Amino acid sequence: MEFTEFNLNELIREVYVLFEEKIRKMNIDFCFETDNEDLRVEADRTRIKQVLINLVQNAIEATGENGKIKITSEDMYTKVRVSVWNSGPPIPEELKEKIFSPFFTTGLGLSICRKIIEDEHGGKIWTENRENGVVFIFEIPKTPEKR
Repeated sequence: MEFTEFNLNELIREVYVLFEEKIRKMNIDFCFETDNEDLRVEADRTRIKQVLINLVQNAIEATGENGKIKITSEDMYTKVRVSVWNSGPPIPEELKEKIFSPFFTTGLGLSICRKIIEDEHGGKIWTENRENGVVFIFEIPKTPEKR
């Protein structure tokens, strides 16, 4: 893979633009909040982009018509964290790991997401039920040397 330095917020907005027309078609309320507009990271931009595409696509499918999506980026000390939240039904406890299987079907591309975030970047990806919805969170170290 190919590690470069990029602004994480610029990537997030780039992915939003890919889905902007769809989000509008479904009358979804979208918001993106960041605590650091000039948040940069050294990562594989293509692979992080793939993760974000999957998570936003999943959020749209999950939240459906008249739904709600919020992305939050957070500058932590040695790592960056991105939260992708949608309003919708909670992930049943019994499925919290199972959804990350390459054989999960109802899939959500989560097995590849976890490979990218955890194996390729030394980070973590997980889900929690919050605020009448579901969040998928990933974090990656700011540099491969902070891994």
